Amino acid sequence: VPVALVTGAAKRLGRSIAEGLHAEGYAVCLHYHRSAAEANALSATLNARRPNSAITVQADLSNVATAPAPVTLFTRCAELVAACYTHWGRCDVLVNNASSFYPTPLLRGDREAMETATADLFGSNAIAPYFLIKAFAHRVAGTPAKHRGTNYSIINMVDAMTNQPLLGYTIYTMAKGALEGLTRSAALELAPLQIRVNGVGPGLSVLVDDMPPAVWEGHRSKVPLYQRDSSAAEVSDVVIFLCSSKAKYITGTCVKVDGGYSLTRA
Amino acid sequence: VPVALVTGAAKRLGRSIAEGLHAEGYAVCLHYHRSAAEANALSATLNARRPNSAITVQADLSNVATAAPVTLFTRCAELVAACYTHWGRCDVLVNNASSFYPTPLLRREAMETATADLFGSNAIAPYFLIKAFAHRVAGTPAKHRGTNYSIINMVDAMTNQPLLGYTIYTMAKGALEGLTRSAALELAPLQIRVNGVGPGLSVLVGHRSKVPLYQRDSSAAEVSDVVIFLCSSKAKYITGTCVKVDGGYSLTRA
Amino acid sequence: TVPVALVTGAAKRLGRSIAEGLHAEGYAVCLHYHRSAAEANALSATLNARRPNSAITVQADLSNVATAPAPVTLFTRCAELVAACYTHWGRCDVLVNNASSFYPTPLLRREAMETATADLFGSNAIAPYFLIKAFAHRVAGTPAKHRGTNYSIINMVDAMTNQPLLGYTIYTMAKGALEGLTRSAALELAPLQIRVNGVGPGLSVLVGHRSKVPLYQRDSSAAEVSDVVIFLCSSKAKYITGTCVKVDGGYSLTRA
Amino acid sequence: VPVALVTGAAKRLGRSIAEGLHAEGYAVCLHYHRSAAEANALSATLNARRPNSAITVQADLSNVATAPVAPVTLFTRCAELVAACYTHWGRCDVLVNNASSFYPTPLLRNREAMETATADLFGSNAIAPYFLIKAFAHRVAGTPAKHRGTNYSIINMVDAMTNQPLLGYTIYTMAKGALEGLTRSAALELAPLQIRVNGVGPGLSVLVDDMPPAVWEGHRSKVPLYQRDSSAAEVSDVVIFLCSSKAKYITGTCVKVDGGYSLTRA
Ligand SMILES: NC(=O)C1=CN([C@@H]2O[C@H](COP(=O)(O)OP(=O)(O)OC[C@H]3O[C@@H](n4cnc5c(N)ncnc54)[C@H](OP(=O)(O)O)[C@@H]3O)[C@@H](O)[C@H]2O)C=CC1
Ligand SMILES: NC(=O)C1=CN([C@@H]2O[C@H](COP(=O)(O)OP(=O)(O)OC[C@H]3O[C@@H](n4cnc5c(N)ncnc54)[C@H](OP(=O)(O)O)[C@@H]3O)[C@@H](O)[C@H]2O)C=CC1
Ligand SMILES: NC(=O)C1=CN([C@@H]2O[C@H](COP(=O)(O)OP(=O)(O)OC[C@H]3O[C@@H](n4cnc5c(N)ncnc54)[C@H](OP(=O)(O)O)[C@@H]3O)[C@@H](O)[C@H]2O)C=CC1
Ligand SMILES: NC(=O)C1=CN([C@@H]2O[C@H](COP(=O)(O)OP(=O)(O)OC[C@H]3O[C@@H](n4cnc5c(N)ncnc54)[C@H](OP(=O)(O)O)[C@@H]3O)[C@@H](O)[C@H]2O)C=CC1
Ligand SMILES: COc1cc(Cc2cnc(N)nc2N)cc(OC)c1OC
Ligand SMILES: COc1cc(Cc2cnc(N)nc2N)cc(OC)c1OC
Repeated sequence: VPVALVTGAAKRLGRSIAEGLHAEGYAVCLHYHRSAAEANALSATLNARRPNSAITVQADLSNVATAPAPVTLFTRCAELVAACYTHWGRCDVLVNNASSFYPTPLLRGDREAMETATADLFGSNAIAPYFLIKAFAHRVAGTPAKHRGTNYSIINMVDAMTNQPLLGYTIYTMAKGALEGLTRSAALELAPLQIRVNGVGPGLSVLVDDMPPAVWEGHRSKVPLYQRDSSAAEVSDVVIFLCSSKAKYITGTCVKVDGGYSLTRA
Repeated sequence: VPVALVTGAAKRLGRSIAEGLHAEGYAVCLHYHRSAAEANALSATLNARRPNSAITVQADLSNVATAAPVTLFTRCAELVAACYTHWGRCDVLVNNASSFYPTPLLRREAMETATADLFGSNAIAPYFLIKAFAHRVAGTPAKHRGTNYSIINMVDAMTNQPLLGYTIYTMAKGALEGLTRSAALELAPLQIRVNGVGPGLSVLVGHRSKVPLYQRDSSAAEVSDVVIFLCSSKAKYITGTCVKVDGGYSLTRA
Repeated sequence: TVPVALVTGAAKRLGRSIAEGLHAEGYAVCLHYHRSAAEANALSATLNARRPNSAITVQADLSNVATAPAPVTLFTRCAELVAACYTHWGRCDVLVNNASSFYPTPLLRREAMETATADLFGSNAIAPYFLIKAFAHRVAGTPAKHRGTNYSIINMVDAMTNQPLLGYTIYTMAKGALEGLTRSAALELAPLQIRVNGVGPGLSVLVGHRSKVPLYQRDSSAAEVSDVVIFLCSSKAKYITGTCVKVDGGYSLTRA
Repeated sequence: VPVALVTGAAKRLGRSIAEGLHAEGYAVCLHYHRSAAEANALSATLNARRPNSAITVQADLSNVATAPVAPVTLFTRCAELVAACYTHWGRCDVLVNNASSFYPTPLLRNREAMETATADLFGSNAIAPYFLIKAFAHRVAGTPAKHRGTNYSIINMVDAMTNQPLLGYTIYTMAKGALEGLTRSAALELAPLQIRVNGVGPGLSVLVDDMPPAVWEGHRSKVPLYQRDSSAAEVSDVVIFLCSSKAKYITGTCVKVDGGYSLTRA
């Protein structure tokens, strides 16, 4: 029974990914930060379909120390991987999906929305993924060859549109650039242990409708294929395929799931 | 029952792709140039597992006239037509056929045939085939159209790090990548997806020890399986992108 | 010592600004043209007036077709272009593949399909290939002691081809081939110290669309592009090779 | 008389860049961290060539708070660097993010180390550049249009080889990917103020030889053009050109100065 750890698994794409892996027979460690209710509701459904196929772990992946001596981001990340080994004795798949997304304009007490944004955006999107990968790799390396899984796979959720940045989202964009970098570096270094590291880059998926309907139809109509944002499955299915043994030769690459959005120009 | 046209389907990757699509329920038009025996043997196997699930069509995809003189465009249209004539539809196109040999820049008509052969098979033919494919979908009344039109271009994961002496081939692959993006954008309104699959080193005829993952060339399946997935309805949101199937080779340096 | 530059499609717009730019650096210039005979000759006169014997003009169709005398092939025509530089000045230091046909070839909605393909693919890709091969043979054939010290080939590419212009498939394909040529030629010709780079304009000297460019909200001047070509040719850029420089004012960073 | 701020200007490429800009008529603020002697020696030479054409500011660009005389954050330290240009000369026209730590952070084959490394590598190569750009931009924005310079230019020192990562240098590679991201995001957002943001990516320049001669030669004989590492001028001259008014249409692009190294494969 293979195990998958999905960060930010409570809802939207993270939920669809977790559900997708679960349908392939995976036991799933659903990580969450604030969405406790939703995470627990998802665990219940999965555990109902298949007894002992889901657990829930809470963690702030922001680059800050947590409350008692203080706990570092690294420790918190190691604990996430450990929870998989403690409960099921293994961890075969890692999906770095958790991600903060809000503006940090280069143009205009207060240093709160200053230092906290950097650590939140950079930690969730890049530093935490880094530590999680190290921890994941360490556990594989420590396992005697005779007891290793046969299909280790790490998926990093990136962004198909960062080459054409969203105005005002500099740190987020910077953070995603770092994640792409991690994908290539990790793929190369972990190749001898047969651990594949790839990336999935959504364009517009399950677009949040907290705006005037027309403005919302304005965004989705810019996508050349279907003139709409994608469903969560349209993205999660790709993540699932990259984790399958049929994709065992793919590593170090980023797959755009954007319906041709990146091919547009103003 | 959906139809797939695979150029250069007789052996190696082309064969594995055809076999892969066939296992998903597709009727397959196996294209070939010189490999007549191999192509016919493959059709027999597929037709034996499922009656009327395979045919074979011969064509030179080089940018020249043949058999008054028949142009490359006509030959390409005939390939697509053969699918409509036999089965009444064509849902998938896989531009896999490709010549691959050196054209050194440093030491007559031997290059004249090389240019048209390498550029035709790898880029010009694919262009005409897509055009023919798109014309046929457009001409079909909306109510009768298939629900999963997909075109796959076989590109190269290593062309950003060129193989010494293979300029025309490398140029041709660059054109094919360009075709993938342009076609994806123009055919989007008809729900025709256009993507690319880029192998690194697959089923070699030394250097394979330098592939970071497994330290070997890939099997044909390790590549064909990706082409199959991109054709599945699960991948319906993917278009205009190239997927590397190279085991991390493109991440290396000298 | 006066170095020589061959600039294809040098009669007007960017090609002319490139030729003028190289000429102001002391280069003797071979202005190639196809149909623009009058402009090419007027440009030669100006350059030859400023500096005697610093310009010549040569005519050639760079389309992938055979012309009548055994028909003259595109390769031969390209070799002749490079030869004209050696015949007149005894050297060829810089090659700028600038000539380019640009019109739609829609996928949706006969003689023109065959002539469009060879015209767009030849001018934008096959001619540049043959020209580079011819340029390289001549350098290779020249005894080491006699070789120039700054061999540079510039390919005019396109900053926006990753975000294709709707309906321009063959042109877009041709530019992709040219980028491929830039990398392949840079690698193979490195032992001979011949550098091969690319310059990719976005919107330059156009004949509401330009208001979409992030920088200045306008199309560029010819100089704003040619000056980059000139710098990449300078000895100060002797370590750059196999790279494409976008000169687009951030246009490629936009999205619909 | 235009002003240029060059971080990590004390030696090698940073020096060559400062010297390059100085020869074009620029007044130069030379930043340094631990190379005080070399920085002061460089200031002396430049000031001897042209009185009052050079100053020096010390700063740790690592993502950590320092000890004042309430700690001082990285952001404040960055604002102070830009401020020093305005205080001394009343202007700042060019910013060159050159300062950079570069050492291994392995994923495998293995505390205080895995803490300070992250902030040092990520701060110097990405977080500091972000804050510096932000500070530079408010400064231009706060200047009345009539008093603005006519050629604002920011150059970020990136890496031509990060798409083919150096084994074991994950954080560094991740940091460079963030920097590329910053170059595109800033270019787009600062375009209305006519501030250009570009990248220059060296391959092998002035290679360190703390290794056997053969190993050093090996690395050098892999560069296709000349079979050698570049001189500092071969790189700095490109930075200087991108800053010239002749390059006023270039923005958001990265220029490789690698002699074809990125075109190679194993
Ligand atoms: N959807 C889209 O249009 C696009 C998505 N992507 C990428 O795809 C992935 C998934 O997309 P989507 O579903 O929209 O993502 P969401 O924006 O919904 O965020 C996913 C989860 O990340 C968690 N999270 C946020 N910050 C932190 C943090 N500080 N520490 C720990 N967890 C945190 C949250 O969990 P919780 O609720 O428990 O707090 C949140 O539900 C993301 O990585 C995103 O970057 C990229 C481009 C476009
Ligand atoms: N295998 C690899 O390591 C790599 C492969 N690729 C790409 O993957 C694809 C498949 O790879 P692979 O199986 O090795 O390909 P092959 O080299 O075996 O060629 C495929 C087929 O193309 C057909 N073909 C060649 N020239 C022509 C022509 N002038 N007109 C019509 N058909 C022609 C041949 O068919 P016939 O026998 O009937 O004449 C041949 O069997 C190719 O497109 C290739 O470019 C890219 C990088 C690496
Ligand atoms: N300007 C722009 O906005 C952009 C330009 N570019 C590229 O920059 C380069 C220069 O741009 P621009 O000045 O606008 O180019 P032009 O469109 O003005 O064309 C340049 C010249 O190419 C020559 N030419 C065209 N077809 C042929 C052919 N069949 N055989 C021989 N010569 C031919 C013509 O010469 P003649 O008059 O003598 O017949 C023409 O004057 C081109 O390569 C273009 O692709 C790329 C993106 C944008
Ligand atoms: N040289 C090469 O082969 C390559 C260089 N590059 C990039 O080019 C740029 C310049 O190259 P190079 O001259 O080799 O750079 P160096 O390795 O010599 O470093 C440049 C300077 O950065 C400063 N620095 C390092 N860490 C910090 C920090 N924590 N806070 C403040 N300053 C710091 C140091 O200044 P001080 O001495 O005062 O402490 C150092 O002298 C760099 O950004 C590098 O990443 C990229 C690829 C290859
Ligand atoms: C194209 O414009 C927008 C696109 C998106 C999509 C998006 C992009 N990235 C991430 N991480 N999440 C998203 N929802 C989100 C937006 O903001 C809600 C946009 O408007 C500024
Ligand atoms: C290819 O291997 C190496 C390459 C480099 C180049 C290099 C790469 N990045 C930076 N910032 N500086 C450099 N000198 C530097 C090295 O030294 C640590 C290498 O290891 C021997």
